[PDB]
Amino acid sequence: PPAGTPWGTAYDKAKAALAKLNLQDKVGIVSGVGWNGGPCVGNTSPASKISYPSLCLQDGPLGVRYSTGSTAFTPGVQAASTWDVNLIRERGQFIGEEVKASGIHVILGPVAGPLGKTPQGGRNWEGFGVDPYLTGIAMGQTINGIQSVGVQATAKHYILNEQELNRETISSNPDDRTLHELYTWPFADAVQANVASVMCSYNKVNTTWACEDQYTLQTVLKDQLGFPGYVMTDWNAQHTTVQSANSGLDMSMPGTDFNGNNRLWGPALTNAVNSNQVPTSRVDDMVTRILAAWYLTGQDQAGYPSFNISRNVQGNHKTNVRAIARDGIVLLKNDANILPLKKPASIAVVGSAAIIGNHARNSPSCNDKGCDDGALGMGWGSGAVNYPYFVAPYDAINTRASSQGTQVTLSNTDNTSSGASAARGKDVAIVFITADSGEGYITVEGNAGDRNNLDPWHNGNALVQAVAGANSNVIVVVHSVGAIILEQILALPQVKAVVWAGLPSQESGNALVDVLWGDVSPSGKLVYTIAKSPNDYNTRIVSGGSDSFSEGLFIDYKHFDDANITPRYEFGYGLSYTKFNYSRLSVLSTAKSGPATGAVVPGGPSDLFQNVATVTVDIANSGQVTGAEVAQLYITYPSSAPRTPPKQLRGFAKLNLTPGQSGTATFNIRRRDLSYWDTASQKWVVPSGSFGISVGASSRDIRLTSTLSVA
Ligand SMILES: *[C@@H]1O[C@H](CO)[C@@H](O[C@@H]2O[C@H](CO)[C@@H](O[C@@H]3O[C@H](CO[C@H]4O[C@H](CO[C@H]5O[C@H](CO)[C@@H](O)[C@H](O)[C@@H]5O)[C@@H](O)[C@H](O[C@H]5O[C@H](CO)[C@@H](O)[C@H](O)[C@@H]5O)[C@@H]4O)[C@@H](O)[C@H](O[C@H]4O[C@H](CO)[C@@H](O)[C@H](O)[C@@H]4O[C@H]4O[C@H](CO)[C@@H](O)[C@H](O)[C@@H]4O)[C@@H]3O)[C@H](O)[C@H]2NC(C)=O)[C@H](O)[C@H]1NC(C)=O
Ligand SMILES: *[C@@H]1O[C@H](CO)[C@@H](O)[C@H](O)[C@H]1NC(C)=O
Ligand SMILES: OC[C@H]1O[C@@H](O)[C@H](O)[C@@H](O)[C@@H]1O
Repeated sequence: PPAGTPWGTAYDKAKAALAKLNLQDKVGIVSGVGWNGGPCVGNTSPASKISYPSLCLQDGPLGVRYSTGSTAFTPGVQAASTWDVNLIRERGQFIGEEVKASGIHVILGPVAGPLGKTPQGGRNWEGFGVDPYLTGIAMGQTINGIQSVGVQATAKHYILNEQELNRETISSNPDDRTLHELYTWPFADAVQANVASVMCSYNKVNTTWACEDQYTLQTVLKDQLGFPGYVMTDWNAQHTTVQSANSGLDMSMPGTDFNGNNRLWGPALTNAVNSNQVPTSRVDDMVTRILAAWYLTGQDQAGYPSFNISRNVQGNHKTNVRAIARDGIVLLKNDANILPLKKPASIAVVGSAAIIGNHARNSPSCNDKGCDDGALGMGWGSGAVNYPYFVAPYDAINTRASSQGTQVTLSNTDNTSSGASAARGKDVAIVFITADSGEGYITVEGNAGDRNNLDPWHNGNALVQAVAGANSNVIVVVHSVGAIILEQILALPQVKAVVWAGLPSQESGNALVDVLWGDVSPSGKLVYTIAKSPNDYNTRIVSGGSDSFSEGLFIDYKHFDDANITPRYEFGYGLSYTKFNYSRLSVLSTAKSGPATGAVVPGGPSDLFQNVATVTVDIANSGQVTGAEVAQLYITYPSSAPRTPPKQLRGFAKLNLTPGQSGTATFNIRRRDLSYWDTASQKWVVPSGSFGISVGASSRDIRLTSTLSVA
């Protein structure tokens, strides 16, 4: 790592601190005390000689876990659905503040793995959607936000943990280009934003456990992407004392298995070094990397608060949760201006997802959010936290509707008769369906982490059907961990509006009325494809020992485009209460063909992240109300290049505009954004020829097109 740069400075302090330490101090730095051995989710032994504390590591990606005075931030997937980097950075900042104040050094997040290739994947919601570019930017933005507050971030999970089923035994075996150009891409962005830490995943990669694999840890992440920080195991994801240490692993978390066995480091590592099974330079390096993180985030300095998880650290962070839950809502359908609602006489609200249930209550049965009872705000597993409060859709609708004279009828179960009765007669009927998933150690309603199917939960399809048979103007509201097939719902001519609310967390109700009554126009867009049929997707949750990743670069919309399948709603699709005009598309480039030539800095060869071209378009609010548009750039590579997905998202801007108001969206093209991983030459290459430039409101709603040349 070069000097003058943040990492370089930290390594100097890290090398200097290493001198004062014995082997006993070193292995205590790298060895977890055990499963629940300390007061945090993770803990290591302190080194008092350098005033290095017992390192406190905690879940997770959306806030402080097991805390009684904490904010439950929206899942990453909601943040990405805003398409708003400012809200994304803020979210990471706000998480970081609560982590410092609660006395935790390392937050175990955010998530780039799984990327999310299979809609049934139980953990995708924790991430940033299916596109490596968007997810990449969001990793960058989030990590800056988190670490600028003085807390350590963890890029997670490295790598290819794209399903929950047999995650601890299944092998992920993609070809080299798929590995570099798709799944690693977002991880580069993380390394480049100077991420403190990287978590290696539970799965195997080409038959080798991820936390024991020389090639992914050493050659690719550490060497090729120039990651100066440290790699920790997922909880009990280490299988060896010796092999893991030599491969590139830096930290054994949490130290033991749940029963307190399989202690492969610590005393065993003290043995291994003595026999020179593990050299000394290797153990020095781990401790270097670990301490350099502690120095990068300035956690040595001043009075870092002590671990107190009952501290009220919320503040006014709910504003970020409000904004993201609200601006992350996608409007899928809206016929005959049914929406926004403008003071109707009566409203029917139908569904168990409409009201407070066990999920929103932090119920003792519903541990780790391991249930889909009542209103839904997130998935389950390690990436869930407790709700400090929860605003149920019904309650927020009730207050607002009542205030303006509207009467409300509630049918708060999923019963079809009650649903239809409540609907019949009323001016509109709003019905609430869900779908849930999570980490694959909790089975909820038969779903062992990953979803069994892509249908609504609790017979949501029948409920919509029942209500539609009793009312002409139906609004369907979905809160979901991922794509749900919507063809049955859409077949009902009575269904006039669908609202893809996503995962809103604690501010569910408010965000929704924000959009429903049109205090804000919806501006969210999809970060994954909603298909007409489950069959149209090209990936499966794999039940055998191996996923060959043979689909390669072609996942979600890249498959849909290439095979010419028409989705119901495409990636980057989203409606608005107003509309927008695109004009004056311009393209400027100085990009040159050939391999990346810069030396390796955090993120890879130095030129890869530097801008080489710029694309411009003017967006004008041609509607009658204020609203934000997410203008998107898609790139088609030249015909000289190998088989590459036809369109590839390479930029996005969001512009908020009053009626008649115009603005310029600017897309900065980094070198990588025109590159592909040439496997033969083992380098990132920009191809020569003519690139296609597609600019529009989605991956499919292209409005203007042009070209970009390479010599
Ligand atoms: C899981 O396993 C898979 C499968 O192994 C992993 O992918 C593999 O990753 C490694 C890197 O670790 C790559 O190795 C590199 O290979 C290139 C050459 O690549 C070409 O040949 C490949 C093998 O071809 C054999 O088989 C064909 C028939 O199929 C026969 O005709 C041949 O005779 C061979 O027997 C072939 O697989 C490649 O095709 C792939 O890529 C092309 C596009 O390039 C696609 O069209 C295909 O679809 C396909 O995916 C390809 O044609 C070597 O050049 C590399 O060695 C160089 O670089 C090293 C590092 O710098 C260095 O040590 C060497 O010295 C060497 O450098 C030499 O060359 C330089 C540049 O030319 C010179 O500058 C220098 O002077 C020197 O002379 C390297 O060995 C594999 O290609 C790759 N395989 C695939 C299929 O992708 C995957 O990573 C694993 N996944 C995990 C762990 O998650
Ligand atoms: C933890 O925080 C609470 C504030 O609610 C305080 O009463 C208590 O003293 C703190 N305990 C420790 C050990 O810091
Ligand atoms: O709770 C600590 C860890 O638990 C594991 O089961 C999960 O896979 C990780 O995402 C999490 O960080």
